[PDB]
Amino acid sequence: SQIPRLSAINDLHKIWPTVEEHGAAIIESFLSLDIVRRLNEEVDPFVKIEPIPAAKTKDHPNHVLSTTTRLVNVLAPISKAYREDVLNSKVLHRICSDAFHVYGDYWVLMGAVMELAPSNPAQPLHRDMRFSHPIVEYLKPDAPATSINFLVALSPFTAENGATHVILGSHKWQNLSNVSMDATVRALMNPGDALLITDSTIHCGGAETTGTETRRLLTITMGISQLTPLESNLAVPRPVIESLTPLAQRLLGWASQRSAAPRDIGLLTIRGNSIEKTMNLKAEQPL
Ligand SMILES: CN1C(=O)c2ccccc2NC(=O)[C@H]1Cc1ccccc1
Ligand SMILES: O=C(O)CCC(=O)C(=O)O
Ligand SMILES: [Fe+3]
Repeated sequence: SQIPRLSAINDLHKIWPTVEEHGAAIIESFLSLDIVRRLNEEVDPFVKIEPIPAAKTKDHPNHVLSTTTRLVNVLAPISKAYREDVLNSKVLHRICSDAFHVYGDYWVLMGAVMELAPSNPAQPLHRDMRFSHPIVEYLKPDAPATSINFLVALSPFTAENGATHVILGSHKWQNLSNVSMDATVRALMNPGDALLITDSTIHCGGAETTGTETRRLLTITMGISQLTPLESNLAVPRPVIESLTPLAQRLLGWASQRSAAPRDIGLLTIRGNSIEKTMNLKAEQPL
């Protein structure tokens, strides 16, 4: 029983309901091949100079990822394609406003390119967020998902090169005795396709068995604005921020945020006024 594959345009309204039901879905052509090309070109060197996740020079080493994983986040200052095309993706936002309407505004918890070296082993089956947001474990099991993860293929995902594994329905599992690779299916994707899961979906990167291919993805963890992002844009240069749309600015923490509470008093406000209003933050200004 395989992962449901949906069209990004034809099937748009069906994507989140599918994920909310089965815990994963494949969005075909989530990003056009042109945007994939530009993303790749724009991140390439930063991937090449990224060290091992737990590198001794980092003051927040990542000990969980394998030393053959490279992860580069805070993509806005690196990539025009990301901060213009990806952050304003209309598919991304209809899915996110579908999934999060119960909670209110959403933003990027983390936008990151992961490239896995040849023969990178499968990851352990996991739920995301358990090394950053322990509060999530304390949610009632039927609480609506507070973050979701777009795993976007920047190169081909094949069974042989390590395409991600998911366990269908595992986002509703409380008893974990059922957990094992036996229960998984694969996300077979062309570049630009995206695998979409929730923070409860049990999944892992697969084993790279060709010993040659280098697999690369863009993982966009979108979450309610009530949860703190894994990454900071505080250091992104103001001229970059002001080149963006207001929507993009909000997604990066450069705007105030709102809950869905009918009388919402808002998040990250300043004496009752927004960040952008207070700071007179320009938008969509070219560089
Ligand atoms: C540790 N870890 C990340 O680094 C990560 C990377 C990209 C996007 C999300 C993300 N979030 C996480 O919670 C996890 C995923 C994980 C990976 C291997 C083993 C166990 C868990
Ligand atoms: O490598 C993959 O395909 C998935 C990686 C993943 O799920 C994670 O890093 O949390
Ligand atoms: Fe993961």
